[PDB]
Formats: sequence, structure tokens, C-alpha cells
Amino acid sequence: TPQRVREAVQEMLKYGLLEESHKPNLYRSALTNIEVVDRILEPLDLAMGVDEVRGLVFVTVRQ
Amino acid sequence: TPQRVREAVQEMLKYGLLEESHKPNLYRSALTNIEVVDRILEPLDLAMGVDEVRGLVFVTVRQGEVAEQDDWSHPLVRRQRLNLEQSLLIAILRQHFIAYEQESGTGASQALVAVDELIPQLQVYLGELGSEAKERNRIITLLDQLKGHGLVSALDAHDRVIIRPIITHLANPENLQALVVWLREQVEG
Repeated sequence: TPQRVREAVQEMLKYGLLEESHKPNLYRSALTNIEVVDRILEPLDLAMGVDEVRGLVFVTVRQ
Repeated sequence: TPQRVREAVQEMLKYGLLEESHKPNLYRSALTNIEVVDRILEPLDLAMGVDEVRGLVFVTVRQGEVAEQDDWSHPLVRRQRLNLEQSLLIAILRQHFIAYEQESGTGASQALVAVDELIPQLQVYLGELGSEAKERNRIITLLDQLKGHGLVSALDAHDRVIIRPIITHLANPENLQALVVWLREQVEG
């Protein structure tokens, strides 16, 4: 598991959201690794939602 | 991922610890899945400690490949640090817990200590205040601050407090040795 992917996952789980204007590196890491983030968050019953209009990465309770 | 594993991990993260005497099923679910929980918590820089003698499952900050981390700069840590007065009170509570545990056998019990018993022992170190009310309020404030870290419980109607078992892992001989070395360095300069 890449270090950048782990850092982005930690930041997303902590702050609950990711913005490209604030953290371009984590946003790019998570945007290009959507399948990786989904696989990571599946055991936690969580899913990642992406709004590329505003560069907003959020978490939703998958069900 | 099994439902029991996810539920146990989420509950343990929510509360910070799992005790068999309170949550036996969750304790059984988490104890038999050491590798699964380790894999789950590895990306989050967290680790699981198990004490089957005391039947406790606790969560600690995983040690990365850094010589000094201070163990408080982790983003998910919300607790504040511990000063000398709280540390001395914790040491007193650990001595009392050792006394309670040595004369203990088969059966379920808890470590209960009254405030008035602890009053003179801490008076020996800190000193003596003019009024008993001032000392009692100081003790109450210290106990409340320590309860904010999940080490004791709320005072009962008979002026007693219950010591949580986690202090045993908080006051392990390695941490005690580190604190003793640090205090020795502080006093000598």
C-alpha cells in the first residue's frame, strides 16, 4: 500500500473531507486511486464520493 | 469482512478498550482475529495490545520508522499530556492497585479507594492547605481531570472511586523506567 494513499486515507477519515485547493497531493492520490480507497473503506462500511466540480472528496455510509 | 469483526473494531475504536467482563462477545470476536485487526489498523498507524490475564484489549499508537515521535503528535490523539501532580496521583493509584491485586484470587472484584485515605498520602508530597475543604476540592479536581482520561470513575454516594485496569498497562515497568530516568535527569540539572 502506497504511503501517499495511506496518508490521504488517514486525512479523509480524520477531517471527513478533502479539497484540491488545500491539499492537491492527497486529492490527486485519492482521485486516481478510487478503487483502492473503496477497497480500503469496504471493511469499515464506508464509501468515497467525489465531486470534481469543486474538488470535494467526502465519505458516505455505504449500505 | 465479517460483521462481528467490523462491529468489534468500531466499538473498540469508539471506546478505546474492550473488557471481557463487560463485553464478552466482542472480546471473543476481537481476540480470535489478531491478524485481521492488525491488518485493518496498519494503514491507520494504530496497534492492538492484548492482556488475556486481565482480559483486556486496548489500542495504542503504532510505532513507525521514526526515532522520536513523542506519541502525542498523532492526528487522532485528543487527550492532553500529563504533568507531575497527575503522574504522582497515578503512581499512588498504581501502588493501591498492586496492593489490591496481590491479595486477590478467583472471583470478580474491583479496586475501590476512598478519597480520605488518599488525602494524607498526597498531603505528604504536596503539603498541607489551611482548610480541609480546599484540600478536598483539590483532590476532587485532580480526580475529575484523571477521569477525563478514563482511568477512574465518578465518585459514589459513599466517597469512593474505582480504578480502571488500564493503569496496569499505563504504569508498565518500561514506562515507569522511562519516567524515572526522565525525572532523574530533570532533578540533576
